[PDB]
Amino acid sequence: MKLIVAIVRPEKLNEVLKALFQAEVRGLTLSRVQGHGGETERVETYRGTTVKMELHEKVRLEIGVSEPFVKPTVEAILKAARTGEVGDGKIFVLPVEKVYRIRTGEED
Amino acid sequence: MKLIVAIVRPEKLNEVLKALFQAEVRGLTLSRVQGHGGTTVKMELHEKVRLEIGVSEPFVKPTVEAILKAARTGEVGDGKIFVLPVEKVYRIRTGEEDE
Amino acid sequence: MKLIVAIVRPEKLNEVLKALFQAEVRGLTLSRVQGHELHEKVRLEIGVSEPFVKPTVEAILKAARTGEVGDGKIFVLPVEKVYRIRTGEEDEAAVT
Repeated sequence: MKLIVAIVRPEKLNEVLKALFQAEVRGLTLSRVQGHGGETERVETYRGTTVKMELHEKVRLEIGVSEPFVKPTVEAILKAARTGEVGDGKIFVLPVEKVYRIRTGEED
Repeated sequence: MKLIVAIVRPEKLNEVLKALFQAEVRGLTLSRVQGHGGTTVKMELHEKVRLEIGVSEPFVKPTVEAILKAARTGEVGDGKIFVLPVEKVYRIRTGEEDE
Repeated sequence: MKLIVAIVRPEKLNEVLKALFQAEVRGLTLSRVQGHELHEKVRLEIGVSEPFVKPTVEAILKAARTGEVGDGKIFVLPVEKVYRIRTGEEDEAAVT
């Protein structure tokens, strides 16, 4: 299956989890990180020009999803997360060799 | 190579760490993430320690087994392990590739 | 499109963010982690397209090496797809 990793605004988090519950995607982890979207060129007297790179509070979700659920998950997220402004986040779909459920001690 | 992402109970982090070392495993990196989705406790998020071992093909099963052994408790919320492909892993200090 | 996950020293964070800025990276996330007896480290995650992978690993290696143990590691992973949330556009359209 696949491992999805999405960076979403913090204020947009519940809107995302609500969307994910509706999509039937129960079971994921999250944590805050710091992300980057845009900059601003700054010219000055001392050492003139300097490029300001801004980092923002963001939430990284890491859902593991079966193939039939990649499109639903991504869609649910793009929609639940979109704002239209700079810094809305990003989604990555990654290859997952195996996924063991520590409990049972098996896969699935 | 492979990158093993282990999501375990903070309570079992120590055993998993002991099991992974008696199994010759370093380079490991970890952090805190939270799970979602006579008395009772109940929260929306559950504390988990997220391990992250980059490993060689030989020790992929040793790592995964050491972890599955040190983390299983039979209770829901035990966590999971993702074995993920890795195309090329470099060591910043010396600049290597298969280690 | 690849996913580059790099673990670097706190003290060498800015030097890399600088090097990545020059590598033409325009999107990346970072968080604090502990390497391993635990040590303080910064975990960076940049999604980059093929043309820039080789160049980005180099910019990091140069920028994060001090010689001592614990400089960190750089992993390169396969990415199925990348979506810029703001626009919904895939991969390259979701980079730079």
